[PDB]
Amino acid sequence: GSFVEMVDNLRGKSGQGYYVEMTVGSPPQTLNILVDTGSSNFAVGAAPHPFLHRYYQRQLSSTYRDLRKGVYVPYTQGKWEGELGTDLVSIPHGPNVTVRANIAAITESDKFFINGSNWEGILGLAYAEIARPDDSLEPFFDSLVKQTHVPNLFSLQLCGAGFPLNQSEVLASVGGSMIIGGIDHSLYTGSLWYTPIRREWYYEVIIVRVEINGQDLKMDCKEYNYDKSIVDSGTTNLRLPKKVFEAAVKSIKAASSTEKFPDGFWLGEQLVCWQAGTTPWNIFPVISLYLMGEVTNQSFRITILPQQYLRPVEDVATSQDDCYKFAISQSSTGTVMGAVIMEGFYVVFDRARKRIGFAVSACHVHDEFRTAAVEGPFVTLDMEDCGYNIPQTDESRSHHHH
Ligand SMILES: CN1C(=O)[C@]2(CC(C)(C)Oc3ccc(-c4cccc(C#N)c4)cc32)N=C1N
Ligand code: NI
Repeated sequence: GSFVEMVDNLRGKSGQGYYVEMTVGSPPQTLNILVDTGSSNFAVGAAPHPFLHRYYQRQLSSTYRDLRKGVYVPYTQGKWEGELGTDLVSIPHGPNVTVRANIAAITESDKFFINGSNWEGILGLAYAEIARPDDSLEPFFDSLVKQTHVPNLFSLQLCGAGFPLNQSEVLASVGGSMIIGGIDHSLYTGSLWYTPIRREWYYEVIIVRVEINGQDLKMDCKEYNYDKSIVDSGTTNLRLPKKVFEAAVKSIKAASSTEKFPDGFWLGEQLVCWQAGTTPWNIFPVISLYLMGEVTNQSFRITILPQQYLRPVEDVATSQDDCYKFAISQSSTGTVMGAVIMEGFYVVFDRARKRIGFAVSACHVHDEFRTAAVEGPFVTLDMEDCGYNIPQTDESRSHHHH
């Protein structure tokens, strides 16, 4: 249970995702690649772009093969598109292996790359079902497992930033670990609790109960998972379905009511500040998500602090103060357990056993009074079904699955 070579192999800027160094081609071309458990394509910049210092140069790789097939991926924000191919891929601070993987060479994009994020591509770690153009394009991790003896599991320790902050002109640097093929016991303390992967597409899970400062939201538990709940390293925020979001904000507002913040703050569109080191953490409540256990009628809770859901942003004009962004936001596409959740925990994506593990992270930000927690079991006599069944479209139904 020791993977020293892979510890601290993640970097990034606060709110701009976590990336790992990868190489593509022969000889190896190094790129920084966003670690994304919310998608399933390995897609890299492969042409000049204003926000790229470098890109994958297929012509420089003796081992590159063109698959003679394009790929077009639109999404809420924008789109990326390009050409499918294969090449040799490695993770220098990962397992000592080289695999031939599918690579989408991004030739055109809109609102995909971010000025200053320092990443040039994305590593989709989710399952084939949500790969583009379709589920026949083998995702990277599937290729890695099939071609090597690497166990079918990876784990993520995402470590958040906190004041004092080093720089005023740039966003705070973040670090973390992606342990490929194993669990590193130095990265967590206490018990490691597992929730089932409901279905292998996204890393979909089931939330059975939500509490804000020990107070049950008392909603039909299907609301918590409408229309899905997923664990997504490629989302910064904790994102909650509309109804759940409104209930949560109401509760957090009430607990923090000694402070009257502008509406902009609760919408995540405006910072709030206190004098250096005087942030009244104790007025903000803890948030507990109870996740379905491996055992029928059991659940466990993961509990996060305001240190997780209030993101530090050092203002150039207000460098004397500690300023924060509210990082819980509304969703119309289900619960997203993003960096806000993951930064409290060491998270084990146990694909082999169709389960996700949570333990208290050795690097989570806390204070002397409260800690992020993973606690269980909680037993519920005749526990309800909290899963939502997404209405089946004719187009989806018409697909064959040979
Ligand atoms: C929600 N989500 C996405 O929209 C997506 C979809 C896709 C097509 C792979 O493209 C991107 C590109 C950048 C980011 C991005 C940009 C800035 C910060 C962070 C983070 N954390 C992530 C996220 C994504 N992947 C996920 N999981
Ligand atoms: Ni058929």
